[PDB]
Amino acid sequence: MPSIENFLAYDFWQYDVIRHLFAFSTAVFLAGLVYFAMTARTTAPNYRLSANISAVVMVSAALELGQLWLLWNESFQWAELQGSFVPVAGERFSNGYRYMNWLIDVPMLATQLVVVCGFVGTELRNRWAKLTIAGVLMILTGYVGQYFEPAVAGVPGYEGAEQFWIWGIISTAFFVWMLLILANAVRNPQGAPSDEVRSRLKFCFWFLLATWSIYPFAYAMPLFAPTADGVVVRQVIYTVADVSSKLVFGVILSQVALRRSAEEGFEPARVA
Ligand SMILES: CCCCCCCCCCCCCCCCCCCC
Repeated sequence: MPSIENFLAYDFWQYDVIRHLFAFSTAVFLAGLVYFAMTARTTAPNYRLSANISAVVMVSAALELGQLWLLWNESFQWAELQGSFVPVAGERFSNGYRYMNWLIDVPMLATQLVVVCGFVGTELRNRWAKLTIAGVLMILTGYVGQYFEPAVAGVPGYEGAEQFWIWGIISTAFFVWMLLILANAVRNPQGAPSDEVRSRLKFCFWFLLATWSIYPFAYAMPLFAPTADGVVVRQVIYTVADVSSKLVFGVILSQVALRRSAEEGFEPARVA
């Protein structure tokens, strides 16, 4: 179904800002690829998977925001007499498109935290399995919910506003399940981590919780019946969430993985 973005006209500034958010984000994630490539070589073999997962998330995210950039350009047309970008008939832009690549991002971001906690073999795979089940169900139920956001925003001729709350609350339950799995992981790190590593692992959990929590906030923006300006704010919120949850989290986690590597006597990690 059409997202709230589809029912508004945008002045040049509003349209161009949002276009730049998508382009800039794509470029930043691609650049992140270089950092994770370099950091992988200095990480111990037992923690290198985390850096590799960050690379997978950067490519997933680049394609996410790349697609939003293309859909944004294709879904609106300059109307010279109005001096505004107006929605094209038969072309629907939706943030809902981002949900598909979340199927990669969410389980992977969760799993890489578990990897740096130092879980291996069956214990790692059990947690990956549970995080993938919870994560996929969170995203699918969320997707059903956001399908009805036009009705929530009071866009005339749209119904099913209750679906937004039903499936939103269901999705939130799956989110909490994921957070409880991860809380358990960071509370019970494997090996003999320093007090510094234990504290930094908990930091990583709470940073994931904080940045992930922005996504339900962006989900809820239709409640505020936004104008074009509110849509700009919503896409800024998503950009902060995307860059913080994927790249900044990735960098912070990579530094904990390097510390664990150094503590365990991996020389290239000590040198770095
Ligand atoms: C110290 C190691 C040497 C430096 C490595 C840095 C090289 C860059 C990272 C490698 C990634 C290149 C793979 C290209 C695929 C990108 C996908 C494009 C999506 C649109």
